Amino acid sequence: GRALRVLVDMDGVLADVEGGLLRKFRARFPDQPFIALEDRRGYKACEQYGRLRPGLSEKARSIAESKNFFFELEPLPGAVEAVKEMASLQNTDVFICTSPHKMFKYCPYEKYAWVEKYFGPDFLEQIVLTRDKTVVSADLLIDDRPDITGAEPTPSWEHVLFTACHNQHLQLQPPRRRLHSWADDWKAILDSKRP
Amino acid sequence: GRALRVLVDMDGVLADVEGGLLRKFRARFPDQPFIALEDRRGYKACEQYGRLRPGLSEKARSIAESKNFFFELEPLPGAVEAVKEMASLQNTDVFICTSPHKMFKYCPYEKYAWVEKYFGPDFLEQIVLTRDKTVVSADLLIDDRPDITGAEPTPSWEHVLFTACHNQHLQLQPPRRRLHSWADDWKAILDSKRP
Repeated sequence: GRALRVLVDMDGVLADVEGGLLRKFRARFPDQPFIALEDRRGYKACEQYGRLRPGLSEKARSIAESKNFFFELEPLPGAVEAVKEMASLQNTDVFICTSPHKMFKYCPYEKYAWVEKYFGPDFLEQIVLTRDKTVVSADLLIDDRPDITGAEPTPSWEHVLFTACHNQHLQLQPPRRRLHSWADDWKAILDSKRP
Repeated sequence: GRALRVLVDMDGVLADVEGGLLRKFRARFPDQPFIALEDRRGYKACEQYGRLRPGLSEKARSIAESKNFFFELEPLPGAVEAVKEMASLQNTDVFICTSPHKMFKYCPYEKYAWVEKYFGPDFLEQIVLTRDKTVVSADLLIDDRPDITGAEPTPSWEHVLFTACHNQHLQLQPPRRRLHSWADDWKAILDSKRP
Protein backbone atom coordinates (compact mmCIF):
# COMPACT_ATOMS: atom_id res chain seq x y z
CA GLY A 1 0.00 0.00 0.00
CA ARG A 2 0.88 3.68 -0.20
CA ALA A 3 3.49 4.78 2.34
CA LEU A 4 2.74 7.56 4.79
CA ARG A 5 5.16 10.36 3.91
CA VAL A 6 6.36 12.49 6.82
CA LEU A 7 8.52 15.60 6.47
CA VAL A 8 10.65 16.55 9.47
CA ASP A 9 12.61 19.80 9.61
CA MET A 10 15.97 19.48 11.39
CA ASP A 11 16.01 22.97 12.95
CA GLY A 12 14.62 23.08 16.48
CA VAL A 13 13.20 19.58 16.00
CA LEU A 14 16.25 17.32 15.65
CA ALA A 15 19.09 19.77 16.21
CA ASP A 16 19.16 22.30 19.04
CA VAL A 17 19.60 25.52 17.07
CA GLU A 18 18.38 27.81 19.88
CA GLY A 19 20.68 26.35 22.56
CA GLY A 20 23.62 26.49 20.17
CA LEU A 21 22.98 30.11 19.20
CA LEU A 22 22.66 31.17 22.86
CA ARG A 23 25.72 29.23 24.02
CA LYS A 24 28.02 30.48 21.25
CA PHE A 25 26.67 34.04 21.35
CA ARG A 26 27.50 34.25 25.06
CA ALA A 27 30.99 32.82 24.64
CA ARG A 28 31.89 35.11 21.74
CA PHE A 29 30.22 38.27 23.06
CA PRO A 30 30.46 37.87 26.87
CA ASP A 31 30.00 41.60 27.54
CA GLN A 32 26.69 41.91 25.60
CA PRO A 33 23.12 41.21 26.79
CA PHE A 34 21.43 38.09 25.40
CA ILE A 35 18.02 36.46 25.13
CA ALA A 36 17.38 33.63 27.57
CA LEU A 37 15.43 30.86 25.80
CA GLU A 38 12.40 31.49 28.01
CA ASP A 39 12.29 35.02 26.62
CA ARG A 40 12.53 33.97 22.93
CA ARG A 41 9.43 34.81 20.85
CA GLY A 42 9.03 34.27 17.09
CA TYR A 43 11.21 32.07 14.92
CA LYS A 44 13.39 35.01 13.81
CA ALA A 45 16.02 35.04 16.54
CA CYS A 46 18.29 37.71 14.97
CA GLU A 47 15.37 40.13 14.69
CA GLN A 48 14.65 39.73 18.40
CA TYR A 49 18.34 40.39 19.21
CA GLY A 50 18.07 43.53 17.07
CA ARG A 51 15.15 44.68 19.23
CA LEU A 52 17.17 44.00 22.39
CA ARG A 53 20.06 46.22 21.27
CA PRO A 54 20.93 47.82 17.90
CA GLY A 55 23.65 45.76 16.23
CA LEU A 56 22.90 42.47 18.01
CA SER A 57 20.91 41.06 15.09
CA GLU A 58 24.12 41.23 13.04
CA LYS A 59 26.19 39.59 15.77
CA ALA A 60 23.63 36.79 16.31
CA ARG A 61 23.58 36.19 12.55
CA SER A 62 27.37 36.09 12.48
CA ILE A 63 27.19 33.32 15.06
CA ALA A 64 24.86 31.24 12.84
CA GLU A 65 26.96 31.95 9.74
CA SER A 66 30.20 30.79 11.38
CA LYS A 67 31.88 27.55 10.34
CA ASN A 68 30.81 24.59 12.51
CA PHE A 69 27.70 26.28 13.96
CA PHE A 70 25.36 23.77 12.36
CA PHE A 71 27.68 20.80 12.56
CA GLU A 72 28.25 21.13 16.32
CA LEU A 73 24.55 21.56 17.20
CA GLU A 74 23.42 19.06 19.85
CA PRO A 75 20.58 16.68 19.05
CA LEU A 76 17.35 17.44 20.88
CA PRO A 77 16.29 14.95 23.60
CA GLY A 78 14.86 11.74 22.14
CA ALA A 79 15.06 13.15 18.56
CA VAL A 80 17.52 10.71 16.96
CA GLU A 81 15.88 7.68 18.58
CA ALA A 82 12.34 8.73 17.58
CA VAL A 83 13.17 9.50 13.95
CA LYS A 84 15.15 6.26 13.60
CA GLU A 85 12.14 4.37 14.93
CA MET A 86 9.75 6.39 12.77
CA ALA A 87 11.74 5.61 9.62
CA SER A 88 11.76 1.91 10.56
CA LEU A 89 7.96 1.64 10.78
CA GLN A 90 6.22 -0.11 7.90
CA ASN A 91 4.37 2.04 5.36
CA THR A 92 6.29 5.11 6.52
CA ASP A 93 8.79 7.19 4.50
CA VAL A 94 10.61 9.96 6.38
CA PHE A 95 12.23 12.90 4.62
CA ILE A 96 14.25 15.58 6.37
CA CYS A 97 13.00 18.81 4.84
CA THR A 98 14.93 21.84 5.95
CA SER A 99 16.17 25.27 4.86
CA PRO A 100 19.65 26.47 3.83
CA HIS A 101 18.48 29.82 5.21
CA LYS A 102 20.47 32.53 3.45
CA MET A 103 23.75 31.04 4.66
CA PHE A 104 25.01 28.94 1.79
CA LYS A 105 28.69 28.71 2.69
CA TYR A 106 28.68 26.21 5.55
CA CYS A 107 25.04 25.54 6.39
CA PRO A 108 24.08 23.12 3.59
CA TYR A 109 27.26 21.06 3.96
CA GLU A 110 27.14 20.91 7.76
CA LYS A 111 23.47 19.91 7.72
CA TYR A 112 24.37 16.98 5.46
CA ALA A 113 27.33 16.11 7.69
CA TRP A 114 25.18 16.42 10.84
CA VAL A 115 22.55 14.03 9.51
CA GLU A 116 25.25 11.56 8.42
CA LYS A 117 26.83 11.80 11.86
CA TYR A 118 23.64 10.98 13.76
CA PHE A 119 21.60 8.99 11.24
CA GLY A 120 24.14 7.43 8.87
CA PRO A 121 25.10 7.89 5.18
CA ASP A 122 21.96 6.11 3.95
CA PHE A 123 19.73 8.80 5.42
CA LEU A 124 21.42 11.57 3.41
CA GLU A 125 19.31 10.32 0.50
CA GLN A 126 16.15 11.51 2.28
CA ILE A 127 17.18 15.15 2.72
CA VAL A 128 15.35 17.93 0.87
CA LEU A 129 16.85 21.43 1.18
CA THR A 130 14.35 24.11 0.31
CA ARG A 131 13.19 27.51 1.50
CA ASP A 132 9.71 26.54 0.37
CA LYS A 133 8.22 23.45 1.98
CA THR A 134 4.81 23.91 0.40
CA VAL A 135 6.06 22.58 -2.97
CA VAL A 136 6.99 19.28 -1.28
CA SER A 137 4.19 16.73 -1.35
CA ALA A 138 3.57 14.76 1.84
CA ASP A 139 1.01 13.70 4.43
CA LEU A 140 2.58 15.42 7.45
CA LEU A 141 5.11 18.16 8.16
CA ILE A 142 6.70 18.48 11.60
CA ASP A 143 8.62 21.70 12.20
CA ASP A 144 9.02 24.44 14.80
CA ARG A 145 7.54 27.31 12.76
CA PRO A 146 3.93 28.17 13.46
CA ASP A 147 3.37 29.99 10.13
CA ILE A 148 3.24 28.30 6.73
CA THR A 149 5.03 30.13 3.88
CA GLY A 150 5.64 29.26 0.22
CA ALA A 151 4.08 29.17 -3.23
CA GLU A 152 1.29 26.63 -2.62
CA PRO A 153 -1.57 28.21 -0.60
CA THR A 154 -2.84 24.91 0.83
CA PRO A 155 -0.04 22.35 1.08
CA SER A 156 -0.80 18.64 0.83
CA TRP A 157 0.70 17.98 4.28
CA GLU A 158 -0.88 18.62 7.64
CA HIS A 159 1.39 20.99 9.56
CA VAL A 160 2.25 19.81 13.09
CA LEU A 161 4.03 22.32 15.35
CA PHE A 162 6.99 21.02 17.35
CA THR A 163 7.38 22.92 20.63
CA ALA A 164 10.33 25.28 20.83
CA CYS A 165 11.15 28.21 23.17
CA HIS A 166 10.05 30.76 20.61
CA ASN A 167 6.65 29.17 19.84
CA GLN A 168 5.57 27.57 23.13
CA HIS A 169 3.53 30.56 24.23
CA LEU A 170 1.24 30.23 21.20
CA GLN A 171 -2.02 28.55 22.14
CA LEU A 172 -3.01 26.73 18.94
CA GLN A 173 -6.68 26.68 17.96
CA PRO A 174 -8.06 23.27 16.90
CA PRO A 175 -7.74 21.46 14.62
CA ARG A 176 -4.14 22.75 14.58
CA ARG A 177 -1.91 20.25 16.37
CA ARG A 178 1.18 20.46 18.52
CA LEU A 179 3.84 17.84 19.32
CA HIS A 180 5.16 18.86 22.73
CA SER A 181 8.41 16.89 22.44
CA TRP A 182 9.69 13.55 21.19
CA ALA A 183 8.50 11.91 24.43
CA ASP A 184 4.98 12.94 23.39
CA ASP A 185 2.77 10.50 21.45
CA TRP A 186 4.04 11.10 17.92
CA LYS A 187 2.87 7.63 16.82
CA ALA A 188 -0.74 8.68 17.43
CA ILE A 189 -0.30 11.69 15.16
CA LEU A 190 1.07 9.54 12.31
CA ASP A 191 -1.57 6.84 12.82
CA SER A 192 -4.30 9.50 12.50
CA LYS A 193 -3.15 10.21 8.91
CA ARG A 194 -3.08 6.54 7.90
CA PRO A 195 -6.03 4.85 6.06
CA GLY B 1 -5.14 32.22 -11.40
CA ARG B 2 -2.92 29.28 -10.50
CA ALA B 3 0.70 29.67 -11.63
CA LEU B 4 2.29 27.10 -13.89
CA ARG B 5 5.09 25.55 -11.83
CA VAL B 6 8.16 24.44 -13.78
CA LEU B 7 11.10 22.55 -12.27
CA VAL B 8 14.45 22.91 -14.03
CA ASP B 9 17.48 20.86 -13.03
CA MET B 10 20.78 22.78 -13.31
CA ASP B 11 22.95 19.82 -14.36
CA GLY B 12 23.32 19.46 -18.12
CA VAL B 13 20.48 21.94 -18.62
CA LEU B 14 21.81 25.25 -17.27
CA ALA B 15 25.38 24.34 -16.38
CA ASP B 16 27.68 22.37 -18.67
CA VAL B 17 28.63 19.49 -16.39
CA GLU B 18 29.78 17.18 -19.22
CA GLY B 19 32.09 19.74 -20.85
CA GLY B 20 33.54 20.65 -17.47
CA LEU B 21 34.19 17.04 -16.49
CA LEU B 22 35.89 16.31 -19.84
CA ARG B 23 37.98 19.49 -19.83
CA LYS B 24 39.24 19.09 -16.25
CA PHE B 25 39.74 15.32 -16.55
CA ARG B 26 42.01 15.86 -19.56
CA ALA B 27 44.03 18.61 -17.90
CA ARG B 28 44.55 16.66 -14.67
CA PHE B 29 45.12 13.23 -16.24
CA PRO B 30 46.69 14.07 -19.64
CA ASP B 31 48.21 10.59 -20.07
CA GLN B 32 44.89 8.70 -19.63
CA PRO B 33 42.21 7.90 -22.24
CA PHE B 34 38.93 9.82 -21.97
CA ILE B 35 35.38 9.78 -23.28
CA ALA B 36 34.64 12.28 -26.03
CA LEU B 37 31.15 13.75 -25.49
CA GLU B 38 29.88 12.10 -28.68
CA ASP B 39 30.75 8.75 -27.11
CA ARG B 40 28.99 9.43 -23.77
CA ARG B 41 26.00 7.14 -23.06
CA GLY B 42 23.92 7.08 -19.87
CA TYR B 43 23.84 9.78 -17.23
CA LYS B 44 26.40 7.97 -15.04
CA ALA B 45 29.64 9.35 -16.44
CA CYS B 46 31.98 7.79 -13.83
CA GLU B 47 30.56 4.32 -14.52
CA GLN B 48 31.33 4.73 -18.23
CA TYR B 49 34.91 5.82 -17.39
CA GLY B 50 35.17 2.68 -15.25
CA ARG B 51 34.21 0.60 -18.30
CA LEU B 52 36.83 2.39 -20.40
CA ARG B 53 39.66 1.54 -17.99
CA PRO B 54 39.67 0.15 -14.42
CA GLY B 55 40.28 3.00 -11.99
CA LEU B 56 38.99 5.81 -14.24
CA SER B 57 35.58 5.92 -12.54
CA GLU B 58 37.40 6.96 -9.35
CA LYS B 59 39.47 9.59 -11.15
CA ALA B 60 36.42 11.05 -12.95
CA ARG B 61 34.58 11.20 -9.62
CA SER B 62 37.57 12.92 -8.02
CA ILE B 63 37.27 15.58 -10.70
CA ALA B 64 33.60 16.22 -9.85
CA GLU B 65 34.33 16.19 -6.10
CA SER B 66 37.10 18.78 -6.38
CA LYS B 67 36.62 22.32 -5.06
CA ASN B 68 35.37 24.72 -7.77
CA PHE B 69 34.19 22.00 -10.18
CA PHE B 70 30.57 23.08 -9.93
CA PHE B 71 31.23 26.77 -9.46
CA GLU B 72 33.38 27.09 -12.61
CA LEU B 73 30.95 25.19 -14.87
CA GLU B 74 30.04 27.20 -17.98
CA PRO B 75 26.40 28.03 -18.65
CA LEU B 76 24.88 26.13 -21.56
CA PRO B 77 24.06 28.16 -24.70
CA GLY B 78 20.93 30.29 -24.27
CA ALA B 79 20.24 28.76 -20.81
CA VAL B 80 20.50 31.85 -18.59
CA GLU B 81 18.54 34.01 -21.03
CA ALA B 82 15.74 31.45 -21.46
CA VAL B 83 15.26 30.77 -17.75
CA LYS B 84 15.31 34.49 -16.95
CA GLU B 85 12.61 35.01 -19.56
CA MET B 86 10.68 31.96 -18.38
CA ALA B 87 10.65 33.21 -14.78
CA SER B 88 9.46 36.62 -15.99
CA LEU B 89 6.38 35.24 -17.77
CA GLN B 90 3.04 35.78 -16.04
CA ASN B 91 1.45 32.81 -14.28
CA THR B 92 4.80 30.99 -14.25
CA ASP B 93 6.88 30.02 -11.19
CA VAL B 94 10.31 28.50 -11.88
CA PHE B 95 12.16 26.40 -9.33
CA ILE B 96 15.66 25.04 -9.84
CA CYS B 97 15.42 21.45 -8.64
CA THR B 98 18.74 19.68 -8.56
CA SER B 99 20.77 17.03 -6.73
CA PRO B 100 23.67 17.36 -4.26
CA HIS B 101 24.74 13.98 -5.67
CA LYS B 102 26.79 12.25 -2.99
CA MET B 103 29.28 15.12 -2.89
CA PHE B 104 28.21 17.26 0.02
CA LYS B 105 31.44 19.15 0.69
CA TYR B 106 31.51 21.67 -2.16
CA CYS B 107 28.64 20.78 -4.47
CA PRO B 108 25.67 22.25 -2.56
CA TYR B 109 27.49 25.51 -1.80
CA GLU B 110 28.89 25.96 -5.31
CA LYS B 111 25.49 25.27 -6.87
CA TYR B 112 24.03 28.07 -4.74
CA ALA B 113 26.94 30.34 -5.64
CA TRP B 114 26.63 29.44 -9.35
CA VAL B 115 22.94 30.32 -9.45
CA GLU B 116 23.60 33.60 -7.60
CA LYS B 117 26.38 34.40 -10.05
CA TYR B 118 24.23 33.94 -13.16
CA PHE B 119 20.70 34.60 -11.90
CA GLY B 120 21.11 36.87 -8.87
CA PRO B 121 20.57 36.50 -5.08
CA ASP B 122 16.77 36.62 -5.41
CA PHE B 123 16.74 33.38 -7.40
CA LEU B 124 18.48 31.44 -4.61
CA GLU B 125 15.05 31.36 -2.96
CA GLN B 126 13.75 29.11 -5.75
CA ILE B 127 16.33 26.33 -5.37
CA VAL B 128 15.31 22.87 -4.17
CA LEU B 129 18.15 20.40 -3.49
CA THR B 130 16.95 16.84 -3.46
CA ARG B 131 17.97 13.41 -4.68
CA ASP B 132 14.29 12.66 -5.17
CA LYS B 133 12.42 14.94 -7.55
CA THR B 134 9.23 12.90 -7.46
CA VAL B 135 8.27 14.31 -4.02
CA VAL B 136 8.30 17.83 -5.50
CA SER B 137 4.91 18.90 -6.83
CA ALA B 138 4.86 20.71 -10.17
CA ASP B 139 3.40 20.81 -13.67
CA LEU B 140 6.65 20.24 -15.60
CA LEU B 141 10.15 18.95 -14.94
CA ILE B 142 12.98 19.69 -17.38
CA ASP B 143 16.15 17.69 -16.83
CA ASP B 144 18.73 15.66 -18.76
CA ARG B 145 17.95 12.24 -17.23
CA PRO B 146 15.70 9.98 -19.25
CA ASP B 147 14.67 7.78 -16.29
CA ILE B 148 12.45 8.91 -13.41
CA THR B 149 13.52 7.77 -9.92
CA GLY B 150 12.13 8.44 -6.44
CA ALA B 151 9.43 7.52 -3.95
CA GLU B 152 6.34 8.65 -5.89
CA PRO B 153 5.55 6.19 -8.74
CA THR B 154 3.68 8.74 -10.88
CA PRO B 155 4.93 12.28 -10.21
CA SER B 156 2.61 15.24 -10.66
CA TRP B 157 4.95 16.82 -13.23
CA GLU B 158 5.33 15.90 -16.87
CA HIS B 159 8.95 14.94 -17.46
CA VAL B 160 10.58 16.71 -20.42
CA LEU B 161 14.02 15.45 -21.50
CA PHE B 162 16.66 18.09 -22.23
CA THR B 163 19.13 16.88 -24.87
CA ALA B 164 22.61 16.06 -23.61
CA CYS B 165 25.49 14.02 -25.12
CA HIS B 166 24.66 11.01 -22.99
CA ASN B 167 20.92 10.88 -23.84
CA GLN B 168 20.71 12.18 -27.42
CA HIS B 169 20.80 8.72 -28.96
CA LEU B 170 17.58 7.73 -27.17
CA GLN B 171 14.62 7.91 -29.53
CA LEU B 172 11.73 8.81 -27.21
CA GLN B 173 8.36 7.18 -27.82
CA PRO B 174 5.34 9.53 -27.75
CA PRO B 175 3.89 11.07 -25.73
CA ARG B 176 7.32 11.47 -24.10
CA ARG B 177 8.77 14.84 -25.06
CA ARG B 178 12.22 16.20 -25.73
CA LEU B 179 13.55 19.78 -25.62
CA HIS B 180 16.45 19.77 -28.08
CA SER B 181 18.09 22.92 -26.67
CA TRP B 182 17.17 26.34 -25.35
CA ALA B 183 16.82 27.60 -28.94
CA ASP B 184 14.01 25.06 -29.33
CA ASP B 185 10.39 26.11 -28.71
CA TRP B 186 10.23 25.77 -24.93
CA LYS B 187 7.34 28.26 -24.74
CA ALA B 188 5.14 25.83 -26.67
CA ILE B 189 5.87 23.10 -24.14
CA LEU B 190 4.88 25.33 -21.21
CA ASP B 191 1.79 26.66 -23.01
CA SER B 192 0.62 23.06 -23.57
CA LYS B 193 0.38 22.58 -19.78
CA ARG B 194 -1.56 25.80 -19.19
CA PRO B 195 -5.41 25.86 -18.89
